[PDB]
Order: sequence, then structure tokens, then C-alpha cells
Amino acid sequence: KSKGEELFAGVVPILVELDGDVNGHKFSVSGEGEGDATYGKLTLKFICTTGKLPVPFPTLVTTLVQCFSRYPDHMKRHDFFKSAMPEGYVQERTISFKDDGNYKTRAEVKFEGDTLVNRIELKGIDFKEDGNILGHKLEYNYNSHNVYITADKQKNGIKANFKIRHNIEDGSVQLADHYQQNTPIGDGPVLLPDNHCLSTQTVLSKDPNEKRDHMVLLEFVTAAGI
Repeated sequence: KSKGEELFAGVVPILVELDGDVNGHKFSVSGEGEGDATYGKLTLKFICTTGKLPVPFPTLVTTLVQCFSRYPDHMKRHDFFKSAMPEGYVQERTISFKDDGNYKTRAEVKFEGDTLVNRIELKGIDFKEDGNILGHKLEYNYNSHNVYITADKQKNGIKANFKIRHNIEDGSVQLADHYQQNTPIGDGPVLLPDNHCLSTQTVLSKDPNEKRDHMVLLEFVTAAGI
């Protein structure tokens, strides 16, 4: 049993902190909850702490801890994310919304004490003011997706590629292309995986008594040799 695996054998508290700027509109999001990697399960509530969120909350889901994925027994040697812990890893993305702008993100995810922390900076540019994003034209829901993971031996890390489909109010879909790189923060050994996918399902809801702009999230993720 790996050092990293052991850290995730039980329920782990999670803190997420996001600092964003999209087309000059600045915002912060704070998240609190817990993860149970044994079940590939995340439960979190995110709050926009700067008032009204200038983008749709679903566009921030991928940015807002893949170390909580369930890796089946036969796939544990492919779990790069837990192998990097507790020192953690840097996770960077470019998220390109088709016919619209893009996010660039850089996050560090690591333990601070007993708490798994995801600290993110996000910059968004080239968005259309009457687009699906700044115009808030996305449905408040989320589709199931496969995240395809490949090793990046050069950087002692991984890369991932996937396309998120955001349901649009008119029946269309807003595509968000993700290109992702993860690299270890520490210089101890990590697990470099064979190609595989993370099958992820997420359910978005609201607290009817929460008056702040917010997002309640439940997520199930399991690795598949697929």
C-alpha cells in the first residue's frame, strides 16, 4: 500500500480557493466539503465570495481534485494523483470554449495538515459579452464525461485531454476543450500511468436557504482501463 494511497483511505476534508478574472471581471470562489476516494466520491459547496459570479458556475466545475478518483485494485499502479501526495502537484489547463473565449488555469493541490487543498488562479480572455458564458446562457446541470489520461515522462507527470459539453438553454451544446498538464511538486517517486480514462459523473444542486451565488456539487469518478 502506497504512502499516497493511505492518505486517501478515509474521508478527507477539502478546501478549494479560486481567484479569477474573466474579461476584467474579478471574482473569488471558496469551496468546502469532503472526499472519499474509496468510493470515488466528492461532496462540496462552492460560494462566490465577491458577490455575483460573472460566469456560469458550471463553466468552473473542472477547475474547482482528481486525487479523489476511485482507482480499482487492478489499476492502482496508474494513480498519478495520489502518488504525488502529500507534497502535491501543479495542475494547469487551457479551456477553450468554441466560438468564444478561453480560461487558463494554474492550481496547486496538496495537503495542508489533514486537509486536501486546491488553490487556483484563473484568467479568462476573448469572451463575447452576449455569448453563452458572459451572457449566462448555460443550463445549471452537467453531463458525464471521460477524461483521457496519458503519461508525460519528460515532466514526470501526466497530460489529459477531453471536451466538456455544456447544455445551452436553446437546445444547443457549448463545447469546452480541455488541455491539461499535471506535474509533481515534490521530487519523490510518482506513478506514471498507462493510457486510461476517468469516468466522471457530476450532479449540481442548490441550497434553497443559501442566498449567496453558490453551487452544491456531488461527483463520482472511477478510473477505467478503457
